[PDB]
Amino acid sequence: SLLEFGKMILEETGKLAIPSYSSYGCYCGWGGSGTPKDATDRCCFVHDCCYGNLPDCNPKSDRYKYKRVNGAIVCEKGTSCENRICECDKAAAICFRQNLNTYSKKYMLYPDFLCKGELKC
Ligand SMILES: CC(=O)Oc1ccccc1C(=O)O
Ligand SMILES: [Ca+2]
Repeated sequence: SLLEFGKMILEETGKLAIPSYSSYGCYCGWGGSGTPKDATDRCCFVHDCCYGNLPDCNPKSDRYKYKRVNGAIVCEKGTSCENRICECDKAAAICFRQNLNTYSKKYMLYPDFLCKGELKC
């Protein structure tokens, strides 16, 4: 759920999910169109696509458990949905940490009219 995802983000990047990753670019948060603006936005695109592969799961509200084996994120056994949601979130958190160096505040609160086109998952 968003509760675990937000915590994973904070632990990984030192940034709070809201508002650093909730209105960034075209895909981070409310958002599903246009060309991703930068690496971080591409992380969100992939994350959206990952959730899209789970039509009969509820990733926003279904809670999963994860532990940290030293630095590594390890998803603990749960239902099939919880397992797959956790893997989507883990990937996004790592993607965010890998691209922190290019995170740009100019993409915060990005207006919707600047998100143009389509990218197919
Ligand atoms: C669901 C929502 O509106 O906000 C979020 C978007 C991305 C990551 C975390 C959150 C959140 O609310 O915690
Ligand atoms: Ca989105």
